[PDB]
Amino acid sequence: VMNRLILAMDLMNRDDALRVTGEVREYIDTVKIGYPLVLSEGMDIIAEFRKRFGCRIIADFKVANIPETNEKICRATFKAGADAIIVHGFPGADSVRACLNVAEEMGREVFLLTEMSHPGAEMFIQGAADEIARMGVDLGVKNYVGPSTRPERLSRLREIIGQDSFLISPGVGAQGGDPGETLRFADAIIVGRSIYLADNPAAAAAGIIESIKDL
Amino acid sequence: VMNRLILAMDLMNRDDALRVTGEVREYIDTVKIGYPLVLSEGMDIIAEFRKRFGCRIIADFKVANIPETNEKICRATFKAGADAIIVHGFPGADSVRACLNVAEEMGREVFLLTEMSHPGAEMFIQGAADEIARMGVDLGVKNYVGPSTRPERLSRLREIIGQDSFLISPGVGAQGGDPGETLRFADAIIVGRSIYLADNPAAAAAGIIESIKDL
Repeated sequence: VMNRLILAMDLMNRDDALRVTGEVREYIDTVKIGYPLVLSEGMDIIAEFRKRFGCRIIADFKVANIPETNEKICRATFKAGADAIIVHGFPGADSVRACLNVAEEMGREVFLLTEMSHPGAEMFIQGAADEIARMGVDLGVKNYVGPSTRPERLSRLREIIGQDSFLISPGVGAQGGDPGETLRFADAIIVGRSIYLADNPAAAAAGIIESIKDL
Repeated sequence: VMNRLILAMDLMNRDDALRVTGEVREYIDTVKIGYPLVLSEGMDIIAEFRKRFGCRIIADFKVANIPETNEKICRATFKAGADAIIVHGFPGADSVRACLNVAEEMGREVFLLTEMSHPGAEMFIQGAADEIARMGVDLGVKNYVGPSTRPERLSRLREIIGQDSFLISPGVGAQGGDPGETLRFADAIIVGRSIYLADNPAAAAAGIIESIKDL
């Protein structure tokens, strides 16, 4: 992705989301849109963004339902124009395969979320994350999401998926993660509040990229 | 809930969803709406259903994000008129507490999903489900979701949460679960495809209710 930086656009009203994305567009080319924005303004916001900014859109829906429902959610998400969707691995392989089947039918991609970045991820997810990552490899998943807040876990994830897999990582900035350290293992970093709540989002994005370039 | 039966309305077309829900309204009073319908027709469908059918609406979003994001999703969901939202427990206690805080602020309810009903739930979720249920009790959760497809697990879940907690259960019909057996432990059963893909949804709902009444 451009500058290895993905904007997590979690503002909830269209005017603010459009203003901030437009202000930082010169520094990125991939925007992650999730339920805060889609449930507030509608799924049409995906195609509007894609067209307006000519960026790739990753739908952060972190799908975690039964196979049949996950299928329907993936189909609606790609029909809406998303280039990829993030899917939880903890519900198991059949739930993940349902998403991979729809992505294969629609020419899109699935990102598998393995371990989450917040504190509560240590309770149940962390203990299963290595096995969720290995399930991903066994299913042929090539795109993964791991935590910037725990670089030792991000390193172990990278170890399991290999160097050819693509790995993006949230938790940089607000949650405590560091851009440079995270980029030792991930291919791109996801950044939301550090940029979109900043007084000058473009300056915040530029400052992050400056540290990245130095790597 | 009326007749201990909740309709899972996962059709993706507004006209079909309104037709089927209207046909079975005399047998239920609680409709569960999830992302298949909301992402296809918009969040306004929740208020439309609530008004048109005068039914309670449970949002099956099975939220599984970090705390801050789960807060935003819950806020948007209750602003849309939902009476309750289903939240995954696997991401940990802070993620669940964020949802409980918004429900407290808005006068609504959270249902905690403990073990899922599909085959893949056996890989990672089942091993953590008893603890996820005990975490719910510790957080003061009073509404839970457990699997019709594994009544021995539903019994263990009921054992942990006590008789005062409200327990609803999906996987009846299409997934293989039985109404009567599931109602030995759950307070209400969720039914989707067995009713909404039936040639006569009202007759399908009626036949289920006749088996329930006889318990």
